Amino acid sequence: AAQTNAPWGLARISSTSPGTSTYYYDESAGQGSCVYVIDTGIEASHPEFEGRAQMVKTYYYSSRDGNGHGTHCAGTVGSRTYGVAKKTQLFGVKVLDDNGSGQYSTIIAGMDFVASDKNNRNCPKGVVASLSLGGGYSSSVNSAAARLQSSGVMVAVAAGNNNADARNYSPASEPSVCTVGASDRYDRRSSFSNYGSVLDIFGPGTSILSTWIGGSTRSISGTSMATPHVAGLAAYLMTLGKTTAASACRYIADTANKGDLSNIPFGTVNLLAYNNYQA
Repeated sequence: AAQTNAPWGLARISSTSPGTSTYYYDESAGQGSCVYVIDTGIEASHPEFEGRAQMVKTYYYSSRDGNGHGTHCAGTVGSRTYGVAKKTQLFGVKVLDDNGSGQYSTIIAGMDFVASDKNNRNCPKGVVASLSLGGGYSSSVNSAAARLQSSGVMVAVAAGNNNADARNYSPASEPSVCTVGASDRYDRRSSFSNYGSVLDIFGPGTSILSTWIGGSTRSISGTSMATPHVAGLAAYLMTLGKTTAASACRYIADTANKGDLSNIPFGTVNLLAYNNYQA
């Protein structure tokens, strides 16, 4: 398939070069795979989701995304126009309130919920998790990301929007999950994007156009906008049968666009997420 006039982030994961605006992908599009979005919630009634999105857990008075952050990220994973895996199943886990904040224990409880709830869902192509959140370092927020990875779910986490080493931030500093940086349309590291030897891949994170609450759309920047690119890509890659949850982050970094990004600090990986699709 080929989506014309797609967002630049989608075309860039199907392009060996920047400056294009066409997204190419196998027509499978993550049919049979599942991606949990552990954020502020997903507006499941958005027409862009085509009834493929639904809220499975909340830790507050409502599972409604009164923020819009989780709705944007879910639209980048698998919506029809702004999504990578346009046929996946989207599950919402609201661990952050409508201000985008939440207690570490609420986040830890959400990661444990996904490692069990995947046995309540039908995902014959595997389970993906996108954690577009983060705070300071915590060995207990790290160990729970590793538990979610060990259960059988690919865990993709934002590197952080601090312009620093992601070693002082969780769960970005967990070595078994997949730490994702951000880039812009000119193949440069986002001025806010974190770096370090813990990063495993870079995704489109600057000026990302996706769904928004109220049935609307908007463009926002952040490493939390490049994680759903990799989370959706893996669901796409697992549906084709190229890789598994445990080896997705190693496969994505093996088929990536090597050495194309500028302003990558020394010792940080220069790899851009690439779907390797040949039409």
